[PDB]
Amino acid sequence: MEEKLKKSKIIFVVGGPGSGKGTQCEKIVQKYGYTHLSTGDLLRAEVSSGSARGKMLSEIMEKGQLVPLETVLDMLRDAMVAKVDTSKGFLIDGYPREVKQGEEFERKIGQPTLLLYVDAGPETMTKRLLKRGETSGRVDDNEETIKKRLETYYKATEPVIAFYEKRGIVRKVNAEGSVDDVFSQVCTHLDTLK
Repeated sequence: MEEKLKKSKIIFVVGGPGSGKGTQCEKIVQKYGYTHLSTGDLLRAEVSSGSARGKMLSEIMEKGQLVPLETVLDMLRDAMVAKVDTSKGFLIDGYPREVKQGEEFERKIGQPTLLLYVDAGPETMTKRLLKRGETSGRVDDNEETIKKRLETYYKATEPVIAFYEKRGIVRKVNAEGSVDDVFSQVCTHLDTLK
């Protein structure tokens, strides 16, 4: 299972909050048939579970503490193994988030074959974020999250990108345009896969 994983096709999809990285991922899975994994999607399902894991998390969260990187990575390992005999590839949404977190993933799971960098400029993600707030009921008064979420991304995230191009695996998509025209670009990179 060490090797079966290491040879698996792993694509990190990294980009700012509101860059449109989920929708892209959902078109990849429809096209390509890859396995699409979001951390907050695992987190959510863990919680619902009622696992002993699902509960340590719930409770550290409700204290409003930050979830620990090894449990997140554990969670992710399990889910990749569980699909490894059957899957075409793994699609990993918003991850890493911190350079050392991309370090932990290669050690404990496997190397990424590709890093999909969904690049959108600031007003594009902010907008997309304003609209997504209405869409969910989020009463928010403040641009303290938009503003702050963005800031933290450029701060922690944009340095994953630099770590990555050293290895020659990053491929950037301009994320302005339709979902179809951004996806058009994704196809390009996805095509040279394997």
